Amino acid sequence: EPHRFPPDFQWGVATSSYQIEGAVEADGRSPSIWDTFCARPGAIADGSTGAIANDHYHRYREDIAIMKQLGVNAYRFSIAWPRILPDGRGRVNQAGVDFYERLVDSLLEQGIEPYATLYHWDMPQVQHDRTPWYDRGVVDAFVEYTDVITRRLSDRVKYWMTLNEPWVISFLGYGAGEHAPGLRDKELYLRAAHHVLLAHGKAMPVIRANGNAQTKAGIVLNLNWVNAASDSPEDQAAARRYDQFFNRWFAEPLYNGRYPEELLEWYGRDLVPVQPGDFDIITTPTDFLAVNYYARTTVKAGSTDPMLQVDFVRPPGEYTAMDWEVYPQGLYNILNWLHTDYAPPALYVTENGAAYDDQVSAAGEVDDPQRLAYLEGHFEAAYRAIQAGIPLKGYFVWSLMDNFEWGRGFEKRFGIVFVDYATQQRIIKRSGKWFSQVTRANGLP
Ligand SMILES: OC[C@H]1O[C@H](O[C@H]2[C@H](O)[C@@H](O)[C@@H](O)O[C@@H]2CO)[C@H](O)[C@@H](O)[C@@H]1O
Ligand SMILES: OC[C@H]1O[C@H](O)[C@H](O)[C@@H](O)[C@@H]1O
Repeated sequence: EPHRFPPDFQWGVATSSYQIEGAVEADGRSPSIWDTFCARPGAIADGSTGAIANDHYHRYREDIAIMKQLGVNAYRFSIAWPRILPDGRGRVNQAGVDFYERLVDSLLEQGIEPYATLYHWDMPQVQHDRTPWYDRGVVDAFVEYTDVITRRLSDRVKYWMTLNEPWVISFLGYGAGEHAPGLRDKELYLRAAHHVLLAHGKAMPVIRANGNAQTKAGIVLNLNWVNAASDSPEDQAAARRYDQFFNRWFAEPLYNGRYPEELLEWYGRDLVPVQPGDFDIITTPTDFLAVNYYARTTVKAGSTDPMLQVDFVRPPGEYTAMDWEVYPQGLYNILNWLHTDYAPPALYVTENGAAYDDQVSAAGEVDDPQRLAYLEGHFEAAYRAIQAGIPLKGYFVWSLMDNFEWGRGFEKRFGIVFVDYATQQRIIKRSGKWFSQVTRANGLP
C-alpha cells in the first residue's frame, strides 16, 4: 500500500534541556522551577530529580554520533533559559551560550538540521519569583531571553519553536499542580494560558528580525484525539468541553483571534486577562504548526476533573506504561483537522512516542516490540496524511533516549535508545535499529 515519504522529509528525534542535560550547577546555570519542584514531596513518582539525567551537557558529542547511527537529518532540542540568563534578565552567561554554540556546531558538521525550542518548561526560579506565567510581565522577560539567544544562534539555526505545549505549561503548571511551579487555580491557569500565547506572539517578530529570509518559526501544541464515550447528549457535551480545553484553547486564538466561546463562558470570561491588540499579537503569522500527539482521550459526563465536570473512560485496546491509549488513526485525524480548519502552510510532528517497560537482555540488547509497533502505526498515519495533501514536512520521535519523564521521573522510558542510569551507557533499542532503516529508506518497508 505505502512506501516512500517526500524527498526532503525531516526525520528527527526530540529532547528537552532539563530532561537530558543534567550538570544543573555547571557554568553559572541557576536553578529552574523544576530544580525547585523536584524538592517537593509527591511531585516526582520515583523521588528523582533532573540533577544528572543523561549528562548530555558533559556528553552531547557521543549523543550526536548516536543520532548519526539513527540516520536522522534533524534533531529537536530545547535551550535552558537558566543557562543563558541565570539572573532571569540582564547579564548573559557566556559559558551558557557557549554550550548551545558547540551543540549546534557539532550538529551541522554531522549534517543534522537543528530545530531549537526556546521554552520547554524550565524558567529560571529567580525569574518565576518576579514573573510567574500568570503575571503579564513574563512576556517581556521571555522576549528578552529570545532576543539574546536568537542573536547568537540564528546564523546557524533556521528552525525555531517559541514555547512547547501551552496547555501543559498553564494547566499542569498552574491548574492541576502536577508540573512546576505546582499551583492549582482556575484563574492562574487561564492567565498563564493567555501569557504563553502573548509570549509566543511577541517573540515571533524578534526571531524574524534576528534572522534572515530562511528563518522559520512557530509554536508547538500538544493535541490528542478526543472521543465521546457514548452518543448520550451530555457525554457529547463533556467531550466537546474537554476538546475545547485540550485541543482548541490555543489553536483558536492563534488562527481566529478568539477563545472557544462556550468554555470561556463556563469558566468566567473575565478570568482571562485579555487586553486590546492581544489577539493581533497572538495571530502573528507563523511558518508552521508543530504538533505533539500521543493518544486518544475518551470523555464522559462526570466529576473526576471537577473544573470540567468530566470522567475519563479507557476503551478496550492497547495502553502504554503511561496508561495512554494507542490510537494511530488519531494522528491522521489531528493533522487533517488542522489542515482543513487552519490551513497552516507546513505541519511538523515535533513529538510522538511511547513508554513501555524495557529490560537489557543477557546479550545486552533491548527488545521493545510494543514501542516498535507504536512507531510503525503512527508513521503509517503520517504517510496517509501526506498522501491526502496534508503538508507534513517532518516527524521527530519522542525521544532520542530514556530521560527524566517529569512527574514520572526515570521509571518511564520514551527512548528509542536505552540509558543505563548506573553508567550512562546508551544502547540503541530494537525500535531504534528499525528507525535507523526507516530514516535511510525515507519510508516504511
Ligand atoms: O504523566 C501523566 C500525565 O499525562 C497527561 O499529560 C500529558 C498530555 O496528555 C500530553 O498531551 C503531553 O504533551 O503532556 C502531558 C505530560 O505527560 C495527563 O493529563 C496529566 O495529568 C498526567 O500527569
Ligand atoms: O509527558 C510525555 C511527554 O509530554 C510532552 O509532550 C513533553 O514535551 C515531553 O518532554 C514528555 O515526555
